[PDB]
Amino acid sequence: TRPTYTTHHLAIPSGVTQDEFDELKQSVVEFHTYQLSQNQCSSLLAQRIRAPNDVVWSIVRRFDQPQTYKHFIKSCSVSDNFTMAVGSTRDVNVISGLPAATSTERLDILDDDRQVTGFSIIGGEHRLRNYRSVTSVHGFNRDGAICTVVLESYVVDVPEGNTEEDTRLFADTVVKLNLQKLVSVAES
Amino acid sequence: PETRPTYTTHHLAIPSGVTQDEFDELKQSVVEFHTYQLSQNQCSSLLAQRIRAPNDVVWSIVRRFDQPQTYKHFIKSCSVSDNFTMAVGSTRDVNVISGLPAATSTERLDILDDDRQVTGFSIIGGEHRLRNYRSVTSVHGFNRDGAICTVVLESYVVDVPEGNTEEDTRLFADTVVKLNLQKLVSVAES
Repeated sequence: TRPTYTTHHLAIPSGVTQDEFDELKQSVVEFHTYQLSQNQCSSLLAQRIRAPNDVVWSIVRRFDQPQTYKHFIKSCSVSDNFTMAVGSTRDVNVISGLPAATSTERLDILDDDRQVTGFSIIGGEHRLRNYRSVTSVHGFNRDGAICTVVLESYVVDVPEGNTEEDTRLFADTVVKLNLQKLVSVAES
Repeated sequence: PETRPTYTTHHLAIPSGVTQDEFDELKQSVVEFHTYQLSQNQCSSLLAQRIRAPNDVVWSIVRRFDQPQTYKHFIKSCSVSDNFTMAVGSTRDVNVISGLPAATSTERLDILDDDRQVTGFSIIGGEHRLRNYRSVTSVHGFNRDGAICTVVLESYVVDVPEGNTEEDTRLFADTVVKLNLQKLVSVAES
């Protein structure tokens, strides 16, 4: 038997302490829970950042410029009438060593109060069919300075002829590397 | 009339991540070890990375032909034969993480130079993004403010697949090498 929903609040991701995670479990339940079809897989990743959470949020909120904190993006365009609002889209030109491929992504969540955003891939990425992702930002006061934790989760289809392990390993590696780039951009 | 190959000229362009004076010390090594024959369907690049570690330590990491996953991303596993020798001509089978079904890249050791700390390999089967990939890594120690500072140079030549542009192939291969050099920094520095 296979799961029908994720339970990421039960498994501590690498890169956070138990005391940090205890403070984040409610946010994982609220924003990082997915229903699962039998052909889907899902993961939750974390990254500590020595920077104020408002600064980190201003970076990951920039839906039109994902290349600032992600690798393997040649360019990203938005329409001439683009609005920073749920339902708007972006066209991402991905670096893959294959011919030019455009990934159309839709902004799903933009919550400035809780500092949560997310997107869905609606066309053009074949390795990651029906990819959907959520990023949340969390500030901690530690001895007079802000320490930020970013949580990033996704759900995605496992292509036919792939194993779940193969798909998860690929998607997890990309997210981990992108979170490392976010660290370099946000920290001073 | 005998044919006249075209060669790369990476000694003429300072790579990002080294200063003009650092690179000036490395140009001879680039001419000696990082020069490829170049056809119109190929592209080639030279990348650099400064590492705050002794060069013998860095060399012992990049010399480990059977364990590339220690300093490279996107490798699930790497196997060598039950009779493997650490010698030019030996091969390794690299299981690559790509989001495609399982794919093995067979790679051959081309250079293993312990005096100059240079190694290199060629992909001889199984990797289609990088057909006829050939790569060289060299390690260079500098005495800098009382400590050894190391520069690693990594270059490649590769075929551009039909339906790809040169820019796209180079952008992909360069990004992979750059990210791997960052992982090498993480492993070598203490």
